[PDB]
Amino acid sequence: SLGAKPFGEKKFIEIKGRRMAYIDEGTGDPILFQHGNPTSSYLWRNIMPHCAGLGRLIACDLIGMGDSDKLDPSGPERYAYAEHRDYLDALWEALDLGDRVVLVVHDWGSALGFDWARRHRERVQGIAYMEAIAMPIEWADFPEQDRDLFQAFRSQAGEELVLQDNVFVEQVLPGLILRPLSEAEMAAYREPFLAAGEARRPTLSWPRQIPIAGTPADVVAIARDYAGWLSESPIPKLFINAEPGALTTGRMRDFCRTWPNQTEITVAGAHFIQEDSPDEIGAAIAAFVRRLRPA
Ligand SMILES: [Br-]
Ligand SMILES: [Br-]
Ligand SMILES: [Mg+2]
Ligand SMILES: [Mg+2]
Ligand SMILES: [Mg+2]
Repeated sequence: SLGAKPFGEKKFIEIKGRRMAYIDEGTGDPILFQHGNPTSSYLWRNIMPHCAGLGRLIACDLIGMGDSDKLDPSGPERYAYAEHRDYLDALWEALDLGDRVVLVVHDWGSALGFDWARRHRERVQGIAYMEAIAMPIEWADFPEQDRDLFQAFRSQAGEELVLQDNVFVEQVLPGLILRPLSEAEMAAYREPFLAAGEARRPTLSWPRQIPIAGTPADVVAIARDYAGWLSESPIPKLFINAEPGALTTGRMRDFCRTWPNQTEITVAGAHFIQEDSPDEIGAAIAAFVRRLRPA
């Protein structure tokens, strides 16, 4: 169902001097849920219950996000993709996941998840994805309604828009959920970014990392790598499509529909679809996991 209550309490692990937070409930092979920008593990709160009894349910908060520690010094060079991967790879190793991991990913969580699967293919039992960064794109592929704002985040205007005005959290997030959020839900997303300044840097560094029109070249190369691999991988996949959707539409959606060994369902939503159709999403992930883990 819908609801504002988190799925569980946060557990903490020390990673490279910083404490990272994650939800970890149940037992069995992992079903790893990874949020993107400007969210946290909270994004999956109404989806994880659907997998009760199917495995160890885990949802990690990326560095500087959710209840994971902020990095200091922080500035324009902090929280780039590579730095996030460095912290997340270490946390996932620390969690002792074994080799039958089912990844459930969204947004930057999909870029990080796809990248890790390419690099640990024998340990991935299945991949469920939605509103993902499935390949490098062009501005023409970006949702029309937010094109100017994302170009502004990528310009020097980004610091005022995000560090001072907190626009990713206050405008983009609610703007890409079809239903109105309650104060408790909005408070849960605002919490890590309440303080003006560098505390909000992760929500500004992330849009500056999207592989668009070949820039930044390093992330474009990384996405090109996992896109090519996923398109040829026999790993079971579940494509949770959205209507109207946002990022995984047009060319990117056509590309994803070519991936092999894939099941598809479509749910109502824009970008943060977990807030609009959690039960339909959770039920399909549960059906997928039951096929992968015949009891
Ligand atoms: Br972003
Ligand atoms: Br570049
Ligand atoms: Mg500490
Ligand atoms: Mg905090
Ligand atoms: Mg389009």
